[PDB]
Amino acid sequence: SPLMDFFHSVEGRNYGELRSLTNETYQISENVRCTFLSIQSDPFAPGSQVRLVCPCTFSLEKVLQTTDLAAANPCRRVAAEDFILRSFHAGYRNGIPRRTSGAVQVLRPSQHVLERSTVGLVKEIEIFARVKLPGGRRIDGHGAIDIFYNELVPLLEQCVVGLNEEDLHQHVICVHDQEELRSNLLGAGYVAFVANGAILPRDAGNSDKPLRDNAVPFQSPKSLECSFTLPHSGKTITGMGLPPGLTLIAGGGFHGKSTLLRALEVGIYNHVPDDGRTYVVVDPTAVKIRAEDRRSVHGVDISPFINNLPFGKTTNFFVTADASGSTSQAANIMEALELGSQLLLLDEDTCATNLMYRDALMQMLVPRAQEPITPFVERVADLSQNHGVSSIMVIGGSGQYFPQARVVLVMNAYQISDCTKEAKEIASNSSSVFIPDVNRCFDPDGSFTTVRTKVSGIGTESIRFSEETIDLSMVEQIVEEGQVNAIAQCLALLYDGEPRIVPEMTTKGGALTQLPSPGGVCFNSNFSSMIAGCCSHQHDKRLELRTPSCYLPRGFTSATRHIEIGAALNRLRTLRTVT
Amino acid sequence: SPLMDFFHSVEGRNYGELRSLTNETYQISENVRCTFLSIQSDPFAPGSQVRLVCPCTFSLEKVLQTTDLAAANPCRRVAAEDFILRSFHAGYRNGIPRRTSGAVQVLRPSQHVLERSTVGLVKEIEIFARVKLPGGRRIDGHGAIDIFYNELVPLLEQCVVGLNEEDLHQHVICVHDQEELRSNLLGAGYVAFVANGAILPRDAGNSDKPLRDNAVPFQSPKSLECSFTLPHSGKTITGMGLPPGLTLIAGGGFHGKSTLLRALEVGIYNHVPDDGRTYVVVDPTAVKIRAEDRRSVHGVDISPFINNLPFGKTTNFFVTADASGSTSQAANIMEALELGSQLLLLDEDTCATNLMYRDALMQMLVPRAQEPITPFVERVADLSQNHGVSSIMVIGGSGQYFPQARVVLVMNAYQISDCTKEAKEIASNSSSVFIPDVNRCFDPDGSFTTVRTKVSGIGTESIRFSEETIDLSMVEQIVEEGQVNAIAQCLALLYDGEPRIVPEMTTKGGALTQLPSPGGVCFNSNFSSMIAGCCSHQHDKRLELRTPSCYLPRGFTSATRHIEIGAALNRLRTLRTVT
Ligand SMILES: Nc1ncnc2c1ncn2[C@@H]1O[C@H](COP(=O)(O)OP(=O)(O)O)[C@@H](O)[C@H]1O
Ligand SMILES: Nc1ncnc2c1ncn2[C@@H]1O[C@H](COP(=O)(O)OP(=O)(O)O)[C@@H](O)[C@H]1O
Ligand SMILES: [Hg+2]
Ligand SMILES: [Hg+2]
Ligand SMILES: [Hg+2]
Ligand SMILES: [Hg+2]
Ligand SMILES: [Hg+2]
Ligand SMILES: [Hg+2]
Ligand SMILES: [Hg+2]
Ligand SMILES: [Hg+2]
Ligand SMILES: [Hg+2]
Ligand SMILES: [Hg+2]
Ligand SMILES: [Hg+2]
Ligand SMILES: [Hg+2]
Ligand SMILES: [Hg+2]
Ligand SMILES: [Hg+2]
Ligand SMILES: [Hg+2]
Ligand SMILES: [Hg+2]
Ligand SMILES: [Mg+2]
Ligand SMILES: [Mg+2]
Repeated sequence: SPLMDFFHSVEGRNYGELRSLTNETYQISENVRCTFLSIQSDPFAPGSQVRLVCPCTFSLEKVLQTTDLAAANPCRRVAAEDFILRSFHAGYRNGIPRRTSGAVQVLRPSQHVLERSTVGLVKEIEIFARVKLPGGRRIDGHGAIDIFYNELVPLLEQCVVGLNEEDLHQHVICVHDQEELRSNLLGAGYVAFVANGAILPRDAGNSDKPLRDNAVPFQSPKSLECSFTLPHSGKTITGMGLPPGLTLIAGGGFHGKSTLLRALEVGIYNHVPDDGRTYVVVDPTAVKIRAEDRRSVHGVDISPFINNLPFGKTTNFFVTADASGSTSQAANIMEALELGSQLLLLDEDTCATNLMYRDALMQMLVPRAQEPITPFVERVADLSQNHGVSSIMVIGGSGQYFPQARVVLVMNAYQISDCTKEAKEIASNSSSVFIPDVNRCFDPDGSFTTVRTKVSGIGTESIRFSEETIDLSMVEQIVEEGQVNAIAQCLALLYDGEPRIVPEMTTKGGALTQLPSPGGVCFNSNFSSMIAGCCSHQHDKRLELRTPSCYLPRGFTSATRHIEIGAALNRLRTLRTVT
Repeated sequence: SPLMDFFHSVEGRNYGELRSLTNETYQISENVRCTFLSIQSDPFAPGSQVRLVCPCTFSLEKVLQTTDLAAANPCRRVAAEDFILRSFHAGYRNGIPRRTSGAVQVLRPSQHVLERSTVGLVKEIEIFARVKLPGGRRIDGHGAIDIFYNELVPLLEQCVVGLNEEDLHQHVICVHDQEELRSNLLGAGYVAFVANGAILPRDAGNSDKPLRDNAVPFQSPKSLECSFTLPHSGKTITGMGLPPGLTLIAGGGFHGKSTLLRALEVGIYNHVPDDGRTYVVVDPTAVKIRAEDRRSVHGVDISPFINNLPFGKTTNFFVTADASGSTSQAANIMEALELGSQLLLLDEDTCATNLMYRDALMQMLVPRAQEPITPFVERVADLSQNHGVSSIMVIGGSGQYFPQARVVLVMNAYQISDCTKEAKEIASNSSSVFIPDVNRCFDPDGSFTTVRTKVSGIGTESIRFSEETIDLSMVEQIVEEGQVNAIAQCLALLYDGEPRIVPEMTTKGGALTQLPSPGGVCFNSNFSSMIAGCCSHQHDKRLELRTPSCYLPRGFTSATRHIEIGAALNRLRTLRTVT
């Protein structure tokens, strides 16, 4: 009642009158209370931060297993929080609100189940939102009363207090078994697993939802079939297990190779049970590797792939403002290695192919003396045998990886086939360099000298760091705005505590054995250890970092790997590195 | 005086009081008058549209050649307007304004000289801007008086009335000789020309300015050297002329191949005289061709490259919501052909390489029966001999195009070399399908049925069409926001006059012999003829189209080819096509 009474008594008064709200709590329903955290300056501006809280109506026993929240599996807690968020949003599609304003901004999840600051299960369910308070320049009492009483209150009462305890419990189970399966891949002796009956294709070019119509379910070649009995559902699933080493994915155009590789890329994530890619997992450290022309690089050793540059330019400590296709990809590989990646994913179409192979005709035209590039084909075995680093590759034009392949697959009309033997036969009927101990200090002094601040995430595509744009359009395993919001935050903290935080983070990271994953479960350099500290700390700090440089509201952050954090900083154009 | 007096007498009064401005003209200086066109609703909103006018202080005789503006060469008029705009902006860097607010928004040009609605030479110089009128919710009289009196007035008086008549005249000459050279390429028997002494490289990965330091000037191989005496400067320049047919650009990594191809891509444009790429020209219809995964296609015949798709899917009238690498590239090629392109530019790194070639080992694994893709290598000669369509290609991995090549170039440390003979030798020491008469009606009925409007350009990267995002991030010859603003406008007009405009445009386009180029100088289907009408009309209408669906201010539009207009519509996901 009170809040409505309030919005009544201010119905016409001046907008600044709203400031009285700040920090206050209002029962707008029996089950729904509403704290204001912040109040907007004008109606035009970014809305007031709000926190809404309602209670567990489901049983911590059935759903979380443990009696009290602290003792619960963080993976189930995260999956639950991901369910509640989805329910909330679905509530709009089912027209639950008596009135729909569009003044509410709550983070929208992806197909993936991530830890986010948006929905919290506390010791009691809290949701963080921005509400654009209605108001010509005086308060709209009734505009606002609708938002809270006839949009939010019912929404929460219904799709949240009123959530389906059974639906939730099955959501948590599916998410948990996915995590089980991925975190058992290594032990079981695999590098990837594609579950039979999976629906790999998406519904459109700009969709991440499964194909509705005529999707051809994935079926494992009989020779690669694996089984895993999931602990929580108790169900036993079969699929294709890929062993350590080099896997080739071959086949004609439009036969699904890239569609399969994509599912693999995002196999470091758990999905919504009906995503179609559930139980399609890969090594948690898997990195999509691609050419990235024109990107900048600082202090990366790519001499395993590139030597003898024009004018004797160092590849041992490579530094450009304008990468080519081959040196950007080699830089990506070497940065992936430093950040901990044990599995490389490649797709011929986005590869700098001159990096990949060179036929004999070409070597005649352009002899190795004229050619800085050492092909990947001559290094892939080095990486795998000496360093435990596997590769999966979609290939078209060339078959000269057949010899190195441990698995060669052929795709015909979306069907997978094991053609390893035939591959090897064709190979006969025809015709360490890496060092785990990388040398790199991030140089905060050099990197930050031009900073005039503001650090903000821009969609999924970039970070605005002062007068600098960090381009993430080709860091392709970034999946949610919240992740970018996450990256933009250590950056701001990395900068705001400029002197003490870098040595702190770098020391922190050297110590660690386990890094937190995006689903919440918990080769070296100064740089990577720092990065490993960048977000060990951010995860302890529960994903949000209040610093003078950060202007992000509460509840718009999503977990990301340390690999992606390092990904962003590697691509900062002011970046300076040292020894 | 008056306007200041005005902004004084309203200094504290309510913001709505500003509406009195609208449509009024104010002499804020002897040489500078200022019409308001529009006034913002609130201070927060997008600013008031303003038009400022000052006079020719330079001589139409020396600069434009003709006595009166109407009779002047549109290319010189456009170049002049491009100079004045640049001068205006430079005025900020040289701190000309006594006060710099940041409330002024004028379109910023690129390195390229384009026709724009921003600066107009009329029969008298007019500039179109948005000014964010300062104002808590009441007018800022002094905030505003600064903007006009101490920022704009001096700016225009100084870098515009006070422009360097000699600098301008040399700008116009350079631009005109560039246009002369490109529009004489065909006649002279070439397809591209790279002027000796050109500075191809850019200064950074995210810059379009020439490299400052240690740039290695382009030098033509002696065997390809051409000369052209420019009519207006009277200067004679030399460089590399590329003949019709297939040119290969080969060479090691980091040797400048992509840097050269890029200069070629944008060689359909005129640049600022000190750009470094001036007199680096190609066929005006040149199109960069690349893979574009996941894009949508409707009604394109790609059967020259793709046949036998899974489940008997038509390639004769190809239609997906999710293109693969090979079918999107083939679709790009076929769309380019339909839109009139006589010159194809390709770069191995962004190619779907399985489209490009397949080695023998691969054909053993995956026989043609399993392979929908017919390689480009088997079609390039068809295109060139039968249809006059040339190709220039950066290639790395494979040398199987050597046989078809008419010119093979090798790049070593940024030096170009003619290795055609040696290429051919290696080729020996080893080992029509297109139909000009394309069948396609745009179907306005099918395409527009989901439109709930608003059409707006988003940077250089996309168009927002109702609840649809047209993705242009890989239409790579788009160079200015204004071009996107241009495309977004026929779309809105195409839609707003839904019934009568499509048959009108399509008829208009069938009639035409000459299409206007971005610098202002003036294979078939229903679709392309429509497109050729889309912007014959937009150019007559002087680039701006007032329709209920368009909310773009005056003076933020830039010319684009019809090819790019068609480029955008081909990529609309609701697009429906017919016969
Ligand atoms: N298993 C599948 N079932 C149904 N459709 C699929 C399947 N895999 C891919 N597709 C669809 O067919 C198209 C071709 O797939 P893609 O993997 O891109 O081919 P390529 O082998 O060239 O990578 C895609 O646009 C996708 O939407
Ligand atoms: N003529 C030149 N003079 C000086 N630097 C150049 C020149 N051409 C290219 N570069 C620089 O060297 C790098 C390699 O050029 P690029 O064309 O990308 O190599 P690639 O042959 O692999 O395409 C680019 O980042 C560019 O900035
Ligand atoms: Hg709640
Ligand atoms: Hg877990
Ligand atoms: Hg499941
Ligand atoms: Hg398995
Ligand atoms: Hg590859
Ligand atoms: Hg086989
Ligand atoms: Hg983290
Ligand atoms: Hg923050
Ligand atoms: Hg002027
Ligand atoms: Hg001209
Ligand atoms: Hg010039
Ligand atoms: Hg020439
Ligand atoms: Hg190519
Ligand atoms: Hg040569
Ligand atoms: Hg046009
Ligand atoms: Hg308009
Ligand atoms: Mg492929
Ligand atoms: Mg290249």
